[PDB]
Amino acid sequence: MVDAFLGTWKLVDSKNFDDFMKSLGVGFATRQVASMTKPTTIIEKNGDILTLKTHSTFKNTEISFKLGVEFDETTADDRKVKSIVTLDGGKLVHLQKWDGQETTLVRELIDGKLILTLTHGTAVCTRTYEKEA
Ligand SMILES: CCCCCCCCCCCCCCCC(=O)O
Repeated sequence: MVDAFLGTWKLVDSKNFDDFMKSLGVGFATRQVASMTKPTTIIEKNGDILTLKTHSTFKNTEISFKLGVEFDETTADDRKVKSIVTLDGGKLVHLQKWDGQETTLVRELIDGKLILTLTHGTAVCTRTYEKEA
């Protein structure tokens, strides 16, 4: 039941994204631009394939996956990872693994907003997205 996550979403709040990016070794200049960028995230399904686009003035990504099936991914910061996305407690949980490290990207719906929690190391970033009509 991924249905309430589908659609077009725009970033409206960000907490601790610089901490998260620093933890991943992202360079200062990229952090700097990223801290002023407001992406649009588009989540689409076709049968049990989901496609998740992240669009911005800086970087752009797109992944397609089946829930519960591992896929290769190259992240916006150029990490080559092994990924899996699953529903867990009604949350869309994306786990990335590379070099023995793990990142998680957890999405949930609260009061119609999509809350993305990004964790690497001890860093925890919370980004809030709201629907675009
Ligand atoms: C879409 C522009 C983001 C720019 C950040 C690039 C360097 C850090 C990337 C970290 C992993 C992906 C973070 C996604 C954040 C989000 O979807 O809001």
